[PDB]
Amino acid sequence: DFHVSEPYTLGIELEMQVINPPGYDLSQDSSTLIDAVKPQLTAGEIKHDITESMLEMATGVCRDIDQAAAQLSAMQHVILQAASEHHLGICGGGTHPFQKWRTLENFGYLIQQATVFGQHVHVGCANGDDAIYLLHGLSHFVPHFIALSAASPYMQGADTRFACARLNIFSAFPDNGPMPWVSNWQEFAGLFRRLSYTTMIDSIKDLHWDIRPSPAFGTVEVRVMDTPLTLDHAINMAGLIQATAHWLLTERPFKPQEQDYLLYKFNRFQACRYGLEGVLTDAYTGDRRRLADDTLRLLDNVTPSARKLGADSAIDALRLQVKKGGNEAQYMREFIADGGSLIGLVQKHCEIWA
Amino acid sequence: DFHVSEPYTLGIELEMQVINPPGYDLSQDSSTLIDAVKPQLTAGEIKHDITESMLEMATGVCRDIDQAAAQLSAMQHVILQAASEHHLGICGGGTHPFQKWRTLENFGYLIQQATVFGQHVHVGCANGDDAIYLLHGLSHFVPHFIALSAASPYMQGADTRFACARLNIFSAFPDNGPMPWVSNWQEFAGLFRRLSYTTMIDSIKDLHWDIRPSPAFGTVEVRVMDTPLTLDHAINMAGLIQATAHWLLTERPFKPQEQDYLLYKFNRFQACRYGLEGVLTDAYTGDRRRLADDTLRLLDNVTPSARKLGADSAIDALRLQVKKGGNEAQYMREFIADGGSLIGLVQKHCEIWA
Ligand SMILES: [Mg+2]
Ligand SMILES: [Mg+2]
Repeated sequence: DFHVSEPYTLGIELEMQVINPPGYDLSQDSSTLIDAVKPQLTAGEIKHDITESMLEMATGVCRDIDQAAAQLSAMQHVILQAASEHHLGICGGGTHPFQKWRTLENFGYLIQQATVFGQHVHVGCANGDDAIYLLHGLSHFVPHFIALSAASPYMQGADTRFACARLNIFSAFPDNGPMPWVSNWQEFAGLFRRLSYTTMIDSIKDLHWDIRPSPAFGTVEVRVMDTPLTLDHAINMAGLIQATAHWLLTERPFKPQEQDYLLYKFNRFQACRYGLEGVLTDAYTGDRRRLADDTLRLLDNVTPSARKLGADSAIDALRLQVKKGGNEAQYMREFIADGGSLIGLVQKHCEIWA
Repeated sequence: DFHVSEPYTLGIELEMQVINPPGYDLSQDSSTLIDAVKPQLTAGEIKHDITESMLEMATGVCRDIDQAAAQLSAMQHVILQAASEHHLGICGGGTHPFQKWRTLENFGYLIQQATVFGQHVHVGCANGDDAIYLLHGLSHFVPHFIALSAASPYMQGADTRFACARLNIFSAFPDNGPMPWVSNWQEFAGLFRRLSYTTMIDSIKDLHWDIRPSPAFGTVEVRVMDTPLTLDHAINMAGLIQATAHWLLTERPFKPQEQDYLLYKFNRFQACRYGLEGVLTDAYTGDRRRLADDTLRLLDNVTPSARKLGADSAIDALRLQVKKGGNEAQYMREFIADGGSLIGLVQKHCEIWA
């Protein structure tokens, strides 16, 4: 079932907040911005989501982060243009810091909390058995990815004490968290066949896993990241995932087993609550490594791969971020301790995107 | 180790709501009520929890639903008198229809939520391999237990659209849901040794699974039901659960396997969202049976077990419930569609408890 990709190919989706410049709440009509924009587009796709306070931008299939980065700018330039003209703003962030409130029948008040904004990264694979191996490998660094990209400390007017609270709002859905264990593509096809016997699942797109394979695009999509405040930070996470994927498939450093996932949810929570401060627990021995120490280990491990792919810039910047500093949620909170308001925080994010 | 128990013994825990009679919000001062009641007990305990809007009442080790009924009647006569003379009222339901509000370091805004009320039922086992087997059998019927006992359609003044919304507020904890697979008691001690390598867990009380073996008490505890509106419905559920444990251990319907749990979370969502109207899906054949229909199968199957244990009155009352309508949450909505107010709802609920 698996479309064949040039291995290590890259694709980025970004879910973008649309703002309203007086009071800076979430906009009501982004289908007027999106319809203004499409005409003037050269590279990429801009898509309509459901609540009309979101603007998805996506690259095409990219051969490295330079191509990705410049497709992102070609969309940004056009977006920021038509935004001025409709007196609107655009920013990232995993949540909007203060906005309050047929898929409605199925899920009720679960889809009536914060509307929520993520970055997805696609990586190309040769055959699909590789895709499953890669998925398992990338699942070991889901905490790392989350903590490098956390950008959602504020929900519904208040500090949640989480670096990433965005992911919490998906947790009562039956399909949340890690993909159930399969060992190869034959078994994955078996899993999807059985899951789809339910009323709730008709397609691959209906399964909101942390990491899921796309048969159609020939990829593995990692979906845990909050939409970041800036294009550089998005590109840096894309490079890390590309580079990590290359390390895994090339050097094959793991022999993945079902018992690896045992503490998946405990480690994933640690990265959401705290950040790079979160504590990782090994399933088998119980040895615990601080998240920050362990992402330095990861950035070291994937440096050779990043050089071959043209993504050394990205893991150079991430190493800076970890060694002295933190995620974009940490810095949102320093802004507030300087007597800033939440109305002014969102405004500074609209500007920072540029 | 697994304390040896007389097979099919019964424990009932009931978390009750303590109410403030003018405006019918939850009271904050329910431990002065408890301390008036403790001395006058001839059988069973009463406790406080972290907020003092809850009153835990637990039977001791009982031998049938008649012994359980008797102690719960005896505790209740004494609490109805201690609350009457003390300006407070008592009711059930898994959620308060409109209440708003050290460990808030660990979980933040997640425990700063609606405080929720549940009924737990322990069933005793001889060896601790029978517990693992019993747990896997009851897991098949979690959807049914929830659908039958659902009593939490309103949160924060609004209709969630769910039968049981109480179970959603736990979904963000990494340990929510089903216990990860083990095939026997030796494997279960391995599982627990590994889960406890984390900061977040030291004892068994810390793991908030739907069904959970208690080695100390020598039981399997099912933990998914909302506190019902009356003691009779509480007892009928205990009766069904004990009859079901007997049928399972005695006739061994199932050869349990990890792949049996594939659709577990999809099926329990259906029970939470819809009533007995939820549809249950078989992991192997993809067969869809409506939940009201499958609860009648479960009722017929455990009829011989229930008769033997003196709980045949409970499965007679539940067959009635399944045939002529549905759960307490449904009848909560009918009171509001009739012209009722949410304050009147809680007041009616204090009256039904007597
Ligand atoms: Mg995507
Ligand atoms: Mg309990």
